[PDB]
Amino acid sequence: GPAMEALELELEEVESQIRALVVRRSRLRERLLAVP
Amino acid sequence: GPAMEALELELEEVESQIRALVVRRSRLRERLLAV
Repeated sequence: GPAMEALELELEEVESQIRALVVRRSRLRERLLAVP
Repeated sequence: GPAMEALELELEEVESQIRALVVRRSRLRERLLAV
């Protein structure tokens, strides 16, 4: 129903935002290893 | 040096954001599994 659909959408959003932050974290860690 | 210090700060910021989003993910999953 509507309530489940709303929650499922919110879950998809949060998962996508986490994936993006994790890519950023990996990139920043790579950089950290590239400076003095 | 300063470049490492800057990257370490950004890494702290990103981690805090991830941790908060992971808690939300858990809460939402819980609700759906409570159906």
